[PDB]
Amino acid sequence: FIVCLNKVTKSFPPLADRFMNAVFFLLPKFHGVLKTLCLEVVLCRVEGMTELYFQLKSKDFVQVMRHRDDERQKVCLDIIYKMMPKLKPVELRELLNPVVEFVSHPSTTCREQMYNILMWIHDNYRDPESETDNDSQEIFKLAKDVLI
Repeated sequence: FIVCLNKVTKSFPPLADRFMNAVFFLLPKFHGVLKTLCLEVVLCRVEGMTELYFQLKSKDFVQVMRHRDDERQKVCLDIIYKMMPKLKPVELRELLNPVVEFVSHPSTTCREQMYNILMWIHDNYRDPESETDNDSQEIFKLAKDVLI
């Protein structure tokens, strides 16, 4: 029933409260499967989401993500990592790490998003040697390993 709820839902509202609550807990259980409701309804959720759910994202998403040996199934997770604004502390850094980590393996379809998101937020954090901090700079260097 919930798969119907999002399969309809994708087109129009993403109304945070009404389904977001439901799929929040419901879609993990069937995510225990990786087909159908995970595969599909998990995606329709996270994309419809946007800025809400960033919290359960910052930990639950790293619980899954690697879970997606299917990168195509994981495109929702490349698009999901539009949390470039949020999760500013160590979480953003660590979450950046398996992104780079899964592309040293797959096809190339996920590379488009991997790259571009790294390009916008790294290019946006990119100052000419001006720096910021000692913990986010290690990020920035890693990102150099990436783009390079």
